[PDB]
Amino acid sequence: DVSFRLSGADPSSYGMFIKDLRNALPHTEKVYNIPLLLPSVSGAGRYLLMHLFNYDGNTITVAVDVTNVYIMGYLALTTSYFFNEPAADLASQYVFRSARRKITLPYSGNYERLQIAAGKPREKIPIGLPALDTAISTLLHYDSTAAAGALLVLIQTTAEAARFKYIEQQIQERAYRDEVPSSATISLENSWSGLSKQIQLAQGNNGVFRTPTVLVDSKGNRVQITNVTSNVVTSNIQLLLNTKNI
Ligand SMILES: *[C@@H]1O[C@H](CO)[C@@H](O[C@@H]2O[C@H](CO)[C@@H](O)[C@H](O)[C@H]2NC(C)=O)[C@H](O)[C@H]1NC(C)=O
Repeated sequence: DVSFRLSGADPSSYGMFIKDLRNALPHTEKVYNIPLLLPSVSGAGRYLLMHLFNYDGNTITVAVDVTNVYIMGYLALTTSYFFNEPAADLASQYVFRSARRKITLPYSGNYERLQIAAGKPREKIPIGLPALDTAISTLLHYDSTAAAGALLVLIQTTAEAARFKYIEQQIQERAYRDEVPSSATISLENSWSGLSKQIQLAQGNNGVFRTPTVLVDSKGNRVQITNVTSNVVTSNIQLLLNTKNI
C-alpha cells in the first residue's frame, strides 16, 4: 500500500508520495529506460491500495489497477464505491469486501463520463493539494454529482502525476493554491496510451514512432513527437501502458 497525508503536506512530501506510487507498480522490463507496466496480474495482486488522509485526518482507501494506473473504486468508512464498468466490478470481487455496503457509482471512470456527471470539463476544474483535500472530503459521504468532480481531481493529482513528471511538478506548484490544469497537462493525460504505444513500437523501428503523437507544449503550442529523443520520452513520461492493453 502507499499513503499520503494532506495535514502538513508540501511539495516534498507530495513528491515522496508520487515516488512511492510509481515504485508500487510492478514491471519486469524498461523500454527506453521507462518502466513497462505488466500485461496482466492475476487476482488481488492486480490492485494497489492508496490510503489518503484529508487535513483533518479522515481517510479513504483508493483501489488502483497496477497494469494501467486506473482507479477502480474506493472505500470510505464502511461503504465501498466502484465505477460502473466491468473492470471495476471485477475489482469489487477482490478489494474492500469487508464494507458493510457497496455502491456502484452511476458512471464509468473515464474522463468523458466523469465530466458529463460533474457538469464541467476538466479544463475548468482547479487542481492542486487543496483541491485534493476537498476531494477526499467529498468522497467521505456519498453524493454522485460532487463525487464525479472530486474523482477528476483525485485521478489527476495521483495517477496522472505518477505517469508524467511534468504533471507531478504542476501539482507541486499548486501545493497551497489550486489552479486549472495547463493545456499541456490535459494533452499529456489524453496522450498517455498513444505515447506508451509509440515508445514501445519505436523499439524495433530505431527509436522512431510508427505514428507521430501531437501534444500541447508549456507555451500552449501544438507539437509533433516523432521519436524517442523527445524531452517527453527522455524526461517526462514515467510509466508505459503495455501495448497488450491498448
Ligand atoms: C526526432 O525528434 C527531434 C525533436 O525532438 C527532431 O529534431 C527537431 O525537429 C526540427 C528539426 O528537424 C526542429 O523543429 C526542432 O528544433 C528539432 N530539435 C532538436 C533538439 O534537434 C528530429 O528531427 C527527430 N528525428 C527523427 C529521425 O524523426
